[PDB]
Parts: sequence; C-alpha cells; structure tokens
Amino acid sequence: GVPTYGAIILDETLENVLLVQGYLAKSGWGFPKGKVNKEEAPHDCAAREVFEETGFDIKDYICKDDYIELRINDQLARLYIIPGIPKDTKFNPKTRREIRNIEWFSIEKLPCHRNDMTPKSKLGLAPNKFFMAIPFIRPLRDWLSRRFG
Ligand SMILES: c1cnc(NC2CCCCCC2)nc1
Repeated sequence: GVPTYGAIILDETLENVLLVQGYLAKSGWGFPKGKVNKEEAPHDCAAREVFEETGFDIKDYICKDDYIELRINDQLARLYIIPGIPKDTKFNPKTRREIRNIEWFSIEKLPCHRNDMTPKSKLGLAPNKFFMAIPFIRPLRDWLSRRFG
C-alpha cells in the first residue's frame, strides 16, 4: 500500500475534532488524509490532502514529532496533530465531487470501537458511520492525556 498522510485538527478547548464525510466507499466520517505522490515529503502530502478536503492550510502549524501513526491491513496512515484552530474557521473543500460535508464532533462522544451483535447471537460488527475514524480515537485520547493532562 502507498502510505497516507493527513491531520487531526482540534479546536481551542481541545474537546472537538474536525471530520470530513466522503461518498460511496468513503460514505462515512473520517480524518482528512490521502495517498502520498512519488518523491513527496510526508509533511507536504499532509498539507496538500488537508487543503484539498477542507480548504484550510496547516503548513505553518505542523509539528514534526506530533502525530499518530497506525498500520491498517498493511497500509500506513500518519495524522499530524494540529490543536487550537478556532471553531468559527470557514472550511470549504476544493473537491466537492469527493467531500459531502465537514463538521466538528465532540471527542468524548465519538466511539472508540464498534458494537458487536451478541444480542442477536450473530458474529461481526454493527454498521457505524464513524468506522474510518474509530481506530485513531483511543490513541488520540491517550496522546492528549500525556501532552496536556
Ligand atoms: C480513515 C479512512 N479514511 C479517511 N478519510 C477518507 C478520505 C476522504 C475524506 C472523507 C472520508 C474518507 N479517514 C480515516
């Protein structure tokens, strides 16, 4: 898999995160991110994908050591952590063939796992519109605890 890069954008209170909603296969809510081009540095891909999907330029705010990285089915995803962006910021995708909506969500209300179906004696997981964000939620809460208490 080609690595992906993007951002976890938080507001000034540290309560809220910015998610984006795609279409079709990407029809739920997730962090803004995308696949690296040939020769492109990680920090540059993260600002490019985030600017295409949100209209906000993170390049002046990226810190090189502040990120959460996960490997999911043998594809690496790294999201740079960007705190203190005001909730009244105007966000506007470039690409509205790709992005349906852009919204702030309360971190403490987001799920950090999907629910099973053990009430129906059935295997697997119930559908959840946050499926693409979910793997990052617990590592983000632990990172914010360590760095801010
Ligand atoms: C995990 C997987 N995917 C995504 N975002 C994708 C990229 C386009 C933006 C709409 C959401 C879909 N985030 C985290």
